[PDB]
Parts: sequence; C-alpha cells; structure tokens
Amino acid sequence: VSPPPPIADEPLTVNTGIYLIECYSLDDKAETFKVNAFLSLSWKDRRLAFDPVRSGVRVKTYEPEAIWIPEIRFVNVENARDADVVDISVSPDGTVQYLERFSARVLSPLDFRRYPFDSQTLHIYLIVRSVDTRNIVLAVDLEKVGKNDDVFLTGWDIESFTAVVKPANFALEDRLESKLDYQLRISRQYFSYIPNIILPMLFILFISWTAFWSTSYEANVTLVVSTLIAHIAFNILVETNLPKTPYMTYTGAIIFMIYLFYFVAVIEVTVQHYLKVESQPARAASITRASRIAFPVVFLLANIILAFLFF
Amino acid sequence: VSPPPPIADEPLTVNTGIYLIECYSLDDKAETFKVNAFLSLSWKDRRLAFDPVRSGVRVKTYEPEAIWIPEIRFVNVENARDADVVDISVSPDGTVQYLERFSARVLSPLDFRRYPFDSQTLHIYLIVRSVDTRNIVLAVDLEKVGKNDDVFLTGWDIESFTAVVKPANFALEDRLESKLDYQLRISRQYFSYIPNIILPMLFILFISWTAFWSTSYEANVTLVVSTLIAHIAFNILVETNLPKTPYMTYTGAIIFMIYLFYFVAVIEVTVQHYLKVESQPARAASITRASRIAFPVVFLLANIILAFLFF
Amino acid sequence: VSPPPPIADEPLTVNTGIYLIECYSLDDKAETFKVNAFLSLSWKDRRLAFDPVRSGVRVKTYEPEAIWIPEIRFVNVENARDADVVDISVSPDGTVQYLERFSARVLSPLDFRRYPFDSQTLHIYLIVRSVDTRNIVLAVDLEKVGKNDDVFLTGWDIESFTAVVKPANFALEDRLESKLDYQLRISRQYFSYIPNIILPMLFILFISWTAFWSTSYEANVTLVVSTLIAHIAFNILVETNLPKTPYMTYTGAIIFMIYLFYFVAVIEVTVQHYLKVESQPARAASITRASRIAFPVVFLLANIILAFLFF
Amino acid sequence: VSPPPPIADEPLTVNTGIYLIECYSLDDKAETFKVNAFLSLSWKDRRLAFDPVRSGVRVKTYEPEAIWIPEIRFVNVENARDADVVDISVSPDGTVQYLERFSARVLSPLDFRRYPFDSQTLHIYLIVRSVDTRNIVLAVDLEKVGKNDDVFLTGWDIESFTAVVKPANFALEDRLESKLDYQLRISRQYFSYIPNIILPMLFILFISWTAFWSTSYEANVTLVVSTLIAHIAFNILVETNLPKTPYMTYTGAIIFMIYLFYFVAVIEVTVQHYLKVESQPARAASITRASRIAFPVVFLLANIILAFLFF
Amino acid sequence: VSPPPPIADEPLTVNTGIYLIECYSLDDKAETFKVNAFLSLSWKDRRLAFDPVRSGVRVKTYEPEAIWIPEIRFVNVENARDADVVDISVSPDGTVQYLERFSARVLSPLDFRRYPFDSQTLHIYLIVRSVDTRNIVLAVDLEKVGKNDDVFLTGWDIESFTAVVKPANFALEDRLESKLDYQLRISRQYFSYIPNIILPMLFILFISWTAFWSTSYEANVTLVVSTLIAHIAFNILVETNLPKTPYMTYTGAIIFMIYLFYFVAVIEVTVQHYLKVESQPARAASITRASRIAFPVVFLLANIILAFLFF
Ligand code: NI
Ligand code: NI
Ligand code: NI
Ligand code: NI
Ligand code: NI
Repeated sequence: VSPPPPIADEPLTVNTGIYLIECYSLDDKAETFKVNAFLSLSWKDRRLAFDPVRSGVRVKTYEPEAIWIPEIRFVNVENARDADVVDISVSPDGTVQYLERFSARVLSPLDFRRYPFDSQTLHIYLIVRSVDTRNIVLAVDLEKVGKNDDVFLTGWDIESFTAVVKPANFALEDRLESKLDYQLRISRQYFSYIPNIILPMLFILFISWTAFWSTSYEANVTLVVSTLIAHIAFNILVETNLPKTPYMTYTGAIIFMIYLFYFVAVIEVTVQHYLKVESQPARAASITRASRIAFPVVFLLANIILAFLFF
Repeated sequence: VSPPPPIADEPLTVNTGIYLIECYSLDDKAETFKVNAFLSLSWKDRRLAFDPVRSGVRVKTYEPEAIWIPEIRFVNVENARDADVVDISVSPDGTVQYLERFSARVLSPLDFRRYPFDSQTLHIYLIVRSVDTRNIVLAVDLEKVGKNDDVFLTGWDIESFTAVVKPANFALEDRLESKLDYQLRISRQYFSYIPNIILPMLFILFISWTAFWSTSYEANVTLVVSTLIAHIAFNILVETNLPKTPYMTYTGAIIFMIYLFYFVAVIEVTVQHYLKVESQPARAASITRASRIAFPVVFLLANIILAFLFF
Repeated sequence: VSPPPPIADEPLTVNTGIYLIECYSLDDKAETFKVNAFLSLSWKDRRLAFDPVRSGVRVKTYEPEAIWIPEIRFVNVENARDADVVDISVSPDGTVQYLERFSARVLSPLDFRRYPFDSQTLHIYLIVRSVDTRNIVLAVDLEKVGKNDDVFLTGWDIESFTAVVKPANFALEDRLESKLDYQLRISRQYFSYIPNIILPMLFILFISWTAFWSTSYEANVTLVVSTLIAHIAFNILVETNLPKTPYMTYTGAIIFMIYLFYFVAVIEVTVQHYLKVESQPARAASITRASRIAFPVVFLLANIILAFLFF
Repeated sequence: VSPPPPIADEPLTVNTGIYLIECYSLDDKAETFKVNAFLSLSWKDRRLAFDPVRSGVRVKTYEPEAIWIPEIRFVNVENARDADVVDISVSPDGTVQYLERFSARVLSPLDFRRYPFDSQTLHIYLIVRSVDTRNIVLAVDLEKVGKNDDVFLTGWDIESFTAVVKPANFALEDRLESKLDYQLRISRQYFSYIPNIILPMLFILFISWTAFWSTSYEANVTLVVSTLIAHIAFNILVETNLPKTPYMTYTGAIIFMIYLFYFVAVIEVTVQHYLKVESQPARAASITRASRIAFPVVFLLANIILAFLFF
Repeated sequence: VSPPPPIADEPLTVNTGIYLIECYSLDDKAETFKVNAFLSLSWKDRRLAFDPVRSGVRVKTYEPEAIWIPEIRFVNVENARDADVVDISVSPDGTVQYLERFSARVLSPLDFRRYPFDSQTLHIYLIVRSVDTRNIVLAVDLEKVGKNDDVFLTGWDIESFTAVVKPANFALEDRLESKLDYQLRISRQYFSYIPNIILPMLFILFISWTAFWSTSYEANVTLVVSTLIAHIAFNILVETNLPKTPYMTYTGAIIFMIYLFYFVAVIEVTVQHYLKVESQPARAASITRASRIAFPVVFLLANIILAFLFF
C-alpha cells in the first residue's frame, strides 16, 4: 500500500478527533497522567471509491492491513499507545472513517508555582510524518473532540478538553511533520489542604508563640523545639508529593518562611533567658512583650507579600 | 464477516451476563479494583441456522474468527480487558452462545464521606457500538449474572452483584451506543479501625487532659506538646491511604477537631501558668477545674454533632 | 478440532499434575504468591491412535494447534497463566501426554489470627469446563505432583505440596465444571520477630515502669510519654505489612493491650503527683508500691489469657 | 535475505543518528533513564538500485521484511528497545534510509561525588555484529543527531547530545562488533536543595549552639538532643534518594560531619555541668565562651576544607 | 523437525556458554538480580553435513525455524527469558553454533549472616529436557564463559563468573534433565555503612553514656530515653532493605545488643536516683563511677565476642 495520489499538488488532510473515555493517575512527581480515549481519523482515498448501484453496498468495511492508513503517533507518550481498531468505513467517494480506542501514559509538565491553588493545561500532541509521494497535514474536527460526562480526575476539576485547530507544520529529519495540540484544562481542588495541612501547620506555629507569655526558659525551649520537631514531620510530607523544582513554589515559600519564625523564636527565648540571668529582666520583658505583637504581625505581612508575589 | 441482517428493521439484541470468579485489589487511593470474571454473550444469526436431522449435530462449535461476533467493550477500564474465549455454541435456529473469561482493572469512584463506616457501589459498564448495517442493543440475562461463593474482597463484605436491566442508549461519534450498568455493592469491615486507630488516638488525647490535674507548667507543656507530636504520627498514617477529596470525610472531621482540643489545652496550660506568675492562683484554679469537665463534655457533644451530620 | 468421542457415555478423564520449580513473592498485604511450575496433562483420544508397525514410529509428537487439547484454567489467578508448551506426545493407543511450563500470580487468603506463629495452606485451583459433546472431569496423579528441593519461600518453611484427589464437580452456567485443589502447606519462621519486634517493644514498656521507683513527676511524665512515643514507632510498622482484618490478630491483641498499660501508668503518675501536691504522700506511696507488683503481674496474666485464647 | 555484497573487500558502513523526542524518569537509585527517540540508519544496497526514468519513481518505499536491514542493538539497555518502523526509503543508487521511533530504559552509571552540584554524561551505546558474508561498521551522521527543543528532564539542565564519531571496533565471540557512544550531558538543578534541605539542616544545628548561652543543664540537654533527633529526621531523607556508593559524596560528608558537631556539643554541655557541680564555674564559663566562637569557626573552616577536596 | 540421530546410542551433547553484557538491580529484599547476556549453544547435527568443495561455502547460515534447536531453559527465573537470536552457523561436519542475546530476572538466595561484610554466589541454572528419540546432556565451553569489563553491580565487587563443568543429570516427570550451574561471585562494598549507619548509631549510644557524669535524674531520663528514641529510627531503616530470616545476622545482633545497653543504662539511672532519695549517695556514686568503665568495656568485649562468632 502507498498514500492516496494528489489530484493537483495539495497535501493530504487527515481530520482528527479525540474523545476521552477515562482520565486517571495524574502523577505529580512523575508529571504523567494516563488516558483512555477514542481516536477518530478521516481522509479521502480516491483509489477506494466505488459506485453504490454496481456494488450493492452504501458503505464498505475494511481491515487495517487491506488499505492505506496514515501513521499517526503521539509525541509526548512514554511508549506507543495501546490501540484497538473499532471501525474502518469507506463511503462511495472514497472518504475513509477510522475509529480506534486507545490507552496511553502521557508526559506533560506541571507548573507547581501556585500549589495547591494551581491550574494546569495537560497536553496530548498528535503527529504525522509526510511521505516522499506527498505531504500529510493534520486537522481538528472540533465536533469530534470531547469527553464522557463521567470522566473524573481525583483531586481535580476538569474544565475543558479542546484542540489548537492550527497544526504546527515543521521539518524533522528531511521530512515535513504536522503536529496538533490537544489540551485538557484542569484546576486543583485545594479544599482538603486547609483542614489537613495549612491549619495543623499554623496550630503548631501558634503553639510555639505561647513562649512569649512564659518566663520559664526550660518550658520555652520545650515549646519551640518540640513544635519545630512537629513541623519537620510536615515539611517532608510536602516534598514527597511534588518533584524537584528549579523555581520557588507558593507552599515551599511558606514552609521555608515558617523555619525563620522558629529560628527567631529560639533567639528570643535565648535572649530573654540571658538577660534575666544577667539581672536585666525589665529589658527581657520589653523584648518578650514586643514579640507578642511582632511575631503574628510580621507573619501576616510576610504572607500578604508572598500571596501578592505568587498571585 | 458482517453483522446478521435484520428480518424487518429491528436492532440486534445482544444478551449479556457477568459471573464474578475473583475480586481483588480494591485500591482506595487509586479508586480501582481488579476483577476476574466470565462474560457471556448471546444473539441470533440466521445465516448460521442449520437443520439438526441433515447435519447430525444438535449444536455447532465455532472459532471466534469463523463467525461474526459483536465488539463488546468495558467503559471504565484502565486498559482493554485480557480475554480468553472459552466457548462458542450455535443452536439450530442460529442462536449464538458466546463465553469468555476475562480479567480487568476497573475505575470506579469511591465516596469516603462516612469512612471507615462506608458502603460502596462499584460499577462495571458494558458497551456496544452500532454498525452502519444495523443498530446493536444490549440486554441482561439475569440467569447468567452472579458470583462465586468464595469471592472475597479483603476488608469488605460483598452484599450483591446485580445489573440495571435497562441499557442507556445514546449517540457517540455519529453512531448508536448501548451501555449496561453492572453493580457490585460492598460495605467496609470497620472492626479493626477501633483497636488500631480510634482507641490509640483517644488514649493520647485523654493523656493530654491529665494536665488539668497538674500545677507543674513544665510537666504540662511536656504532656500536651508530646501527645500532639504522637497525634501527628497518626494523621499522616490515615491520610496516605485515601485520595484528595473536595469534601469533608467523617474521620477527617474528627482528626481536624482533635487539633482544636490540643490547641485549646495549650491555651489553658499557658493561661494557668500566666495567672500563677501574676499571683492570681485562685482564678487559675477555677479555669483548670472547669476544664476538667468542659474538655470531655465538649468532646462528647462535638462528636454527637459530627456523627449526626455524617450519619 | 472437537473433543474425543465417548465409547459408551462416560466423562473424559484428564489426569493432572503440578511440579513446582519456583515459589516467590509471598505478599502478606496482597494475599498473593508467585509460582513457576510444570503442568502435566493426560487423556485418551482414540482418533489419534496408530499402528507402530505401519507408521514406523512408537510415539508421535504434535503441535498444540494440530490436536484437541482440554482448556484447563486456574480459578484463583490474577490473570491467565503465562504458559509455554514443552512437549505433546501421543502413544499408539491415543494416550496424549501434555507438558507445559507456566508462571502465575495466585490469590490465596491468609489467616493472620496466630501471626507471627502462623501456618498457611496456599491453594492453586485447577478447573475444566465441559463441552456440549461431552463432560470433562479432572483427576490427580499424585506421582506427578511435587516440588524441586531448592524451592524456597523466604521467611517460610515449606511443609508439603499435595492435591485433594477428589475433584469438586458442579454446574456453572448450564455446564459441568471439574475443580481440583492443589495445596502448598507452609509455616512462618517466627525466630527474627523475638529480637527485632517482641523484645524491643517489651524493653520500652519495662522502661515506662521505672516511673514506679520515682517521685519526680516531671521525670515520670518524660518516662511514660516518651516510651509511648517509642511504642507508636513500633505499632505502625506491624500495621503496614498486614491487611485490615475483620477479626483480632495475636500480635494486634498484644499491641492494643500495651496501650492500656501506658494509659493506666499515666493515671498512676497523675494520681501520685496529685496526692503529693495535696500533702497526702503516704497514700501516693501505697499506690506506687502496689503498682510495682500489679503492672508486671497483670501484664503476665493478661498475656497468659491472650496466648490461651489464640493457641 | 542476505547482506549487500562488497564491491571490493570493504566493510559495510551503516550511518546512524539518534534524535531525542522525550527524556524522562532519571532514576538516581536505579541509575537508569528512559528515552523516546528516532533512530535513523543508512547504508548502500546495490541490489536495490533502480532507474528513475524506467520505474517512474524517484524513491521506493519498502516494508522491513522485504529487504535486508542491519541488526542494530543497544549495549546498555535493560531489555531490547520497543521499536516501530516509521519509514524505509531507497534512492536510485540503492542508498537505504531507515527510520524508526523507539523507547528504551537505559543503564548509565551516575557519579554522586559532587551531589547536589553534580553533572553527568549519560551514555547510549549503539552496536552491530558482523556477519559471515561481511563486516559491518557503524558511523555517525552528525546532521541526524539531535534533540527536540521541548526535551525536559525534571530537575536537570540538558547541555548537549553528541556522539563520539569514531566507533570502537572489537572481536566478541569470534565475530567483529562495531560500537558507537551517544552522550547526553546534563547538570543538576541544585537550587531547591538550598531552601528545602541545606538551610533547614543549618537552622536546627545553629539552634543546638544556643546551649552555649545557657547555664541550664536540663534545657541544654533538651536543646542538643532534640535537634540531633530533628537532624536524624533529615539524614534518612537524603540517603534514600541515592544508591549505595563505595566512595564518599559531598552531601554525605557534610551530613556525617554535622554528627560530630552534635557529639562535641553534648561533651561541652556535660563538661560545663560537671565543672559547675564540682564548684569550678569560672572554668566552665571559659569553655562555654570559647565554644561560642570555636563551633561556628570550626564549622566554617571544615566546610571550606570539604568544598576544596570535592570541587 | 526432529533431534539429530545417534551414531551408536550416545546422548547428544549441547555445549553452552554465557557471556555477561549487563548486571543490574540486585534486589536484597526480593533476592533477585537482572541479567543481560549472550547465550551460546553448540551441537553436532550430521543431517546438516556438507562438502565445502561441492557447496563452495565453508559455513552455512540458517534461520531458527529451518533447523532443529534444543529447547534450553533457565531454572531459577521469574518468567521465561526475553531472547533474540543473533546467529546460527553450521560447519561442514554438521557442528551448529547458535548465539542469542537474552535478558532475565533471576531468583538467587542471599546469605545475610555477615551483612554488610557479606559475599554471595549468585546462580544461573541452565537446563535441557531429553526427548523420546534421544537423551540430551549439557556441557560447558569455558572459552565461551565470561563477562564484559564494564559489567558493574552498584554496591558490589564482581569477583568471578564461572560454571560448574559437570552437569546434574536427573529424572523429572519420566524424562532425563541435564542441569548446569553458572556462578557469579560477588562481595559487598561495606565502606558507606561506616559513616552512614555504624558511626551515627554509635554516637547516639555514647551520648546516652554522658548520664554517668550527671547527678540530675530529670536530665539523665532525657538523655537515655531520647537517644533510645533516636535509635528506633535507625533499626527500622536497616530491617526494610533486607528480608525476614530464620537465623541471626551480624548487624541484627549488634542492633539487638544496643537495646540491652539502653535498658541497663535506664536501670542504672533509676538505681542512682532511688539511692540518693533514700539518703545513700556514697553508694549511688560507686555504681555511677563503675558504670563509666563497665558500659564501654562490656560494649567492646561483647562486640569482640560477636565478631568472633560471625567471622
Ligand atoms: Ni491492543
Ligand atoms: Ni489473553
Ligand atoms: Ni508464554
Ligand atoms: Ni513496538
Ligand atoms: Ni525478544
């Protein structure tokens, strides 16, 4: 088999569509997601044209090996898609209608800068390589691009599944390549982060600040060091659900900043004890009373600055 | 091969049945379960009809490639099912009886709102796409729907395995689609959660309340902060076996609430110490004595409110 | 190909044997184990009978596709076995000798009630479904059931590999099914549990009891709360390599009970401090002296009761 | 099919090229990385030469089975590459242009000596074994060696992808072997290690040094022992993202050294208490004041020595 | 195809060789290792004899399907090897030279008794089953047994790769089997265990011994209990990289022994406090001074005894 011959000099247009059946395993660390979908393909092959009166059939069903089929591939997949041909139908004018159901593990970078209040645009790149006989170009039929209503991605809200209608045509290894960008827009369900991570982390930090209403150095050391220990258990838990980033994240910035608050609280507790031992308690009292206001105020202002820089 | 021709204009009815052989790996985090079952299919193909007197056989056995077989698929599967044809039998009137044994990893959402006292309805969606020649519709043969008595799902009680007899007929990519819903009802075995998670978590909380029978600030700080540390090691264990939900769960609500009790206990311990340093112990004594009753009472009432809202 | 015809009306007997080559990956959490073995099959097919003088051969070697072979399946496997046919030999009287080497992941429930002093009976269920032409029944040739001497299952002692000679014949979807039970008896090597889990867990508990020889409330709080923290680090470890059981395990019972001992020790430490603050030390001293005997005695008796209930 | 015959006695030159499409899963522990790329092959087969005037075609497209293709393998792969032939083009002189898209898991040792400020040279070894008819030699077509601009390896900067143009020709199992070395140079994005590991680890260490401004033995013991506990919860995190190295790593050296600082701090805290109990506080004061300068100074100088030895 | 006929009654000798290309993933817990190697086979098949003068050719090249090839298998593999035939060369006398490149996951038990100063003998068992026509026996061609110089097994030193030249011939399921033992001798690179596990574990133990230079019960309780807590984080980290054994390991013995030292240190700290409260400090002082010598001395002697028993 060889590609359909051009009537003039035009490229062969292969109309595409992806219909999502299942979306699962969005792996934040691996920056992958698994997909199960329908891939629809359509092109004109005049050599397959027939007369409906003479043949007695209005449509002709072929096996993939019997006819020419464009070699359509995905760019950003781990391995080639697991595909099963559902139907191949040829109309009298030779219009081929191809339908396959496939499953694939897709590589798609994630921007964690605004985590856990982030939105992502997952990509599925469709590609076709031109042949020596003729150039093959891809097109999107938007009416054949969609998703099942039941498509759910645990911990995410699915906004839209669309395609950038204009393909990216370029040369690769002395042959033209036609690339389509299918985009799955998702937004993170941040709800659970508030009672499970944000508030417990704030509670232990506020507990360390009770040392500003205590003159007992031994109890203060216990308060600040134990909550810092209680905080270490929380930081590690964050940096095992996310991959190693070259940039600063919203949550990473807050987590780092909270260490400074523990560090300055230890300095305050040390300074307070040192002055009282040095028979300067009136002074230690001024630093401790100022700390009661300074620590929550600086914490609030630093968080407003951070939220502003990130959002 | 082509589909059986209609006598009038009627759709081809494909009778289905699923008999569960094995149920395993209910993954709460992934919201998947693995299944090993028999899939039975039945339809009339008049082109395969025969005379029993002339043929000398009452039933004819065919290989899948020899005859037309409907392309039946599962909607909510990770990859296409691993299937092995067991038998194909044709009766004299042309009624085909197809039997295959398959294994599949099924995507089925779980509602954790009442965890660990939750019940679930797992779904297995059977689907068939109509062909150009004729429309294919699915039906349930209730006599061929069941499960092996030995079918066990570790940590769960299997209630029933039934099918919604009326299919969901709809258009998908300019063709008719007939969908059946097979439902596996299960209820969680909550027993082990009581001695392993609930009671140990309550023990450490009650230990923090012993600070209400102590005037020693340094020992009180040690009691409340250390048990809060012990509590942290328990929340992490629970959350890592469940996915991220946009709603509040029963266990998550209790776990969050217990933090407030640790936080208020620290305030009480701080207030008590502050008043005694300020030479107001009669007052500190009133707050501490009230706390002895308030903390268990508010804990009991808040749990009654939570149990009411969730059940 | 069709099944061998019956001389009278008798069912076709398929003699079976399983010879274990490798046993690996006994997964306690998943309740699975992997197996690599030989599966031998034997049956009489008179249509394959030949004269040795005329044919010039004493044995005939066939390809699986050339002759009729019974569809033998395993009941309790995750997916269908990975099998490779080794040999098919036909004797002059039509006796077929089939041999395949296979590998499979087997689902077999484990009873953890006596863990880590437990024994298990792993099962491999062989099954055959009858055909319309005739009924197929399975048989065990005990001389063809065995295991390689080098077969090792890490952390377990392999006792025996036998088969329940009488098959379980039953009707399933209007056809006879013949099921054989192959049993692999194993006993857990409990040795390492003594120095690695049991004794370290007992050491920290006995360390908490040193608080009964101390009047220092602050040191006592540190002793009991820190060892309870040390006990938490050991419980989590056990409840990860074990599934969520609807019943109570031997180790689970001991682990739960040890919490009560920590809880009562905290009450004692609190009661002791409260009485001394109330200028009643003679009384606190009586409770503390009684606790020195009561705690180890109640611990010993409760363990004797538990060992009796479980063994 | 047989290899192309030599015109004189020359070896057959197979021109190669690798174009990277995807780079993912650089597993530090396993010392592997996954690759998805184009493999281009080119050689002259005179038996396939044709006249463009007579044939009416300027290029001829063949199926892999129709013509002779060199058996090209990768040396350092876990299993054989998953390959799909994209195109086979023959020019009139018989120059074959072969193109396949493949995916493979590559074994490439990593040098962690300078971690997390390390750079690596990943290798992909191409190999061909000579046949009895003639010797096959590999060559690099630099114009067909490259990478997609979007090629990203999470946590790494991709510097270059080049090939050592001269093959390593050698005898292996009584036949000639021609080996090419494709090199992917990468440098680690160390940025995130500073706020997530380096600074938190330094904060807890500096917190232990506050004991040099305290005379309270009980608070000092709490400061140094608790931060050492906090440090233990950091060493474990690093040594589980790397394999077992026979040499010393930069990070491993720092982590080990920090233990000595905790150990000497405990000695100082013990010596200080011992002298004060022995009524020698003037002396304990001299050691404590010296420690305030000695500990940060020795820490800085030891880190300068380490940085010098490693970089 | 059928096996080569015997000239007299002798068994067919199949000469074997394994050449290691890659060694990776030595999994201590699973007791497996992955291998990528060349498997060479050689046997005489007189039916393939030819005259070099008449045929012109000195060697004949065949496709695997064209000639008879012995069914060679590996005993201790998880699944059947992934094999690709490289070459099949037939010499004038009928001597066949077969070469394949394979990859396999090998099951090989590991003796952890001397861990981390252990050496292992990994096994690769080659096997052939005799046929009805004649008996097949295996032999080792030592000239075809080896390994690539670049073969590296991370964390191990590769000593030798040899074969036990004499096969183990035995009857299995009424046929002869010929088994060869290929041995890969390796020794563990223990270096990193010293700064990463051994010394940090010793540091925390020595820190607990500072309690013998302190009269402060509350600081002593903090010293011994906190380092015991710091020790638990080091036993779990070790016993998760190794499987459960029925015997005792070197590292396991040391780890167990260190618990006794923590336990006796708590007794000493308790006895010291008890005597001082009982107005017997002269006696408490004698026990504490003796402990300063006894604890390091008994630790050294117990380690000498352990090293002697294990090495
Ligand atoms: Ni497929
Ligand atoms: Ni299958
Ligand atoms: Ni197989
Ligand atoms: Ni492929
Ligand atoms: Ni292969």
